Amino acid sequence: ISNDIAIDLGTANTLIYQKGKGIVLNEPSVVALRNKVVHAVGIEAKQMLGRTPGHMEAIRPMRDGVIADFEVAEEMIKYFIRKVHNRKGSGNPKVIVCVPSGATAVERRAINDSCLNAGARRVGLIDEPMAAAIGAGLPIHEPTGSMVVDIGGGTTEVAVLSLSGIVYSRSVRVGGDKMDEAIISYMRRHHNLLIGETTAERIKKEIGTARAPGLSIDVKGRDLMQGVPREVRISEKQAADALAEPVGQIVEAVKVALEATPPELASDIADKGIMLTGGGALLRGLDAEIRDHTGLPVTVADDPLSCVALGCGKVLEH
Ligand SMILES: Nc1ncnc2c1ncn2[C@@H]1O[C@H](COP(=O)(O)OP(=O)(O)NP(=O)(O)O)[C@@H](O)[C@H]1O
Ligand SMILES: N=C(N)SCc1ccc(Cl)cc1
Ligand SMILES: [Mg+2]
Repeated sequence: ISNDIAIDLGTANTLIYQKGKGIVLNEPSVVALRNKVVHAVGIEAKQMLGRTPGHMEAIRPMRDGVIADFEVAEEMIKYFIRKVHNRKGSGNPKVIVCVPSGATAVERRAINDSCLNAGARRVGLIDEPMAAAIGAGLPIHEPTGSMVVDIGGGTTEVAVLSLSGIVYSRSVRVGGDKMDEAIISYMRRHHNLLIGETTAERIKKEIGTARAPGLSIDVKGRDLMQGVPREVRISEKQAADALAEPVGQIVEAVKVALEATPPELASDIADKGIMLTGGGALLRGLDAEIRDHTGLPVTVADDPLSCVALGCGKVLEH
């Protein structure tokens, strides 16, 4: 049995693929500190967001394709590696870490050292868009242009790939987080109601959509003037309005990617289509929106949230 693992350190979720097993951990990238000291990591910690008492704090070491808090991140990483380490397993843990293309050497050097103090002896790195493409099952080894769009929590990465390499690759600070922000702003600018990020993220999943039809839900927030709990009903349409901008910035980046794609490679993409991954790819109607604005066929990968991890794992086994 092996202790070799691949890690996808996301702003929102962290996944770990273990050689021989598969994906063996899937927990939010949240750490809870009590007055500091590591109190809870992952699933527990996330449930505390916007609900912590005065002597506690719920943190996301990564926010927007970066590591805003390095020390808390190191603990998170260490905890997850610790949590999945198999004492009956071999040593010399080989560790592949997924990393964005907009990744500074500062962020890399830290990621690396963090694994070494966690028990890693060797540490390899792999590009997120590559890991995503592989996980989604694209023929990134063949002589054909394959375009992948990994919409995550803090960033979206659009990349064209072929011959085991990257033809084009760009990262934009837009994703789920900003999609949540947009909903929070909409509720504030149109219903004078303040809502939390948890409530926002739930609205996104329950009625969020890139395009209006309709369907509706009840939002539990607070009225700004009299500062007391109130709830307003919101519709699929209203939801689309809130999300128009962040959705638009995704579509744009997808176009910019194409304009920068040589004619031959661009055709291969129009044949099979564009592949969306990441949790942001689960936003209803997003694939359809991109499809319309680009004219190209769009397909949502299977288990979008796991593509990067599964792509990293495939490499770990070869
Ligand atoms: N059904 C859904 N509809 C809309 N958004 C969703 C849905 N499910 C998950 N998300 C969002 O997907 C985002 C995280 O997806 P994820 O692919 O895990 O990104 P990440 O890898 O964790 N972080 P990063 O890649 O660095 O941007 C979160 O913002 C979620 O809110
Ligand atoms: N998974 C992503 N592409 S965003 C978070 C991140 C992960 C690693 C490093 Cl070094 C920086 C930011
Ligand atoms: Mg990601």
